Amino acid sequence: SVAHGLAWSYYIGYLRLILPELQARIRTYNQHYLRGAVSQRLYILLPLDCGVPDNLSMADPNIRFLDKLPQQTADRAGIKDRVYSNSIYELLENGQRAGTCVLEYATPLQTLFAMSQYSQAGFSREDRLEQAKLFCQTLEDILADAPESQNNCRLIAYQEFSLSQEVLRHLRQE
Amino acid sequence: SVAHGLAWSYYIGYLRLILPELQARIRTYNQHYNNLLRGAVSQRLYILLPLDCGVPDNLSMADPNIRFLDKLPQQTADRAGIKDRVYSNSIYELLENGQRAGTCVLEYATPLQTLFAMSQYSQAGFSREDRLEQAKLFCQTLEDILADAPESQNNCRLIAYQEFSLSQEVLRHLRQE
Ligand SMILES: COc1cc2sc(C(=O)CCC(=O)O)cc2cc1OCCCOc1cc2sc(C(=O)CCC(=O)O)cc2cc1OC
Repeated sequence: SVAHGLAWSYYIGYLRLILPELQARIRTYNQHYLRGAVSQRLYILLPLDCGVPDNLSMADPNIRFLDKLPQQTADRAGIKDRVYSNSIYELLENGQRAGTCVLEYATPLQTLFAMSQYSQAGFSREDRLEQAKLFCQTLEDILADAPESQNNCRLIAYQEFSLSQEVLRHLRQE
Repeated sequence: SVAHGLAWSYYIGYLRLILPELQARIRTYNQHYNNLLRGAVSQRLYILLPLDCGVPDNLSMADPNIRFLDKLPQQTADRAGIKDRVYSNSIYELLENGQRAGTCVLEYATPLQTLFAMSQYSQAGFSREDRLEQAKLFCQTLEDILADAPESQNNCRLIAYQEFSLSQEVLRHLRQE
């Protein structure tokens, strides 16, 4: 139930607010500059081990930062012009650019990791994998009822390895 | 359980990352961006915790005595693959009988809106009548976590309430310091 609430909050508090505006941001980026073009959809990394690093090129050198997408702003809960920033990455395969996409980790998975570390959270490391799977499954179930959000994102769940090959397999499915 | 996880995530995923850098941003605003003739913006993030889980996006709509003054200088950090993820926060003037009674950084705890949404959607398996108990649990859990994070606890103030003057609610907390 910790993961059930986290998935509902990740959707209500974030995905619901950025995914309807994402297509236009990507088109605007591609207009100023097929595979050369940044692919559509937010690619969401879901490591079931709940390991969320801040730098992607550290996780896999074949994932290289290209540019920041133009930021989205909106008045949110008293924050005037709350800023939504997203990053574009190149995916390399044997020294060649094989794909370009908007990529990030689902940050609530780091909450599961931290809760399993802190005694006061009353959350055991033995329950973390089941909770990570439930977070992913709940997010999939919600997105199945939100067509605008579902078509604007791709869920990349995995257990450990090549992170770029994991992303490319999803990118090549289209 | 839903609210227990939401409070832990609001701390781990947000407060833990902005509260250690807040003091410096307020001091910078006061030294270089604040109107020369104005009083200093108070320290600490004032977090609104409406137990009814009603989270509007515009504060002057909730109470006309809460007026937007300026945005604090933004904080940036590489976060989970987002290069220079931006943290923006807003400064408000609190009016009492037409005049300035206080100036502070203010916002709603957005996870409370998740409780409201879940109580509405059938697929969330969260009964309409469960909202208040979960809102109270969110606030209590957040208070418990902050009691173990010294810097963070000193960089924020929790404003929990049931409905009314929202500006008077904030001023009572501002004046306690
Ligand atoms: C209100 O609920 C959420 C809001 C956001 S905003 C967000 C991002 O902007 C993605 C990048 C990041 O985590 O910095 C993720 C989430 C997840 C949310 O739900 C997960 C459960 C609650 O935990 C968090 C609460 C907040 S509140 C927050 C804010 O930026 C405050 C203003 C706002 O919500 O727009 C970030 C988080 C991040 C959280 O977990 C990662």
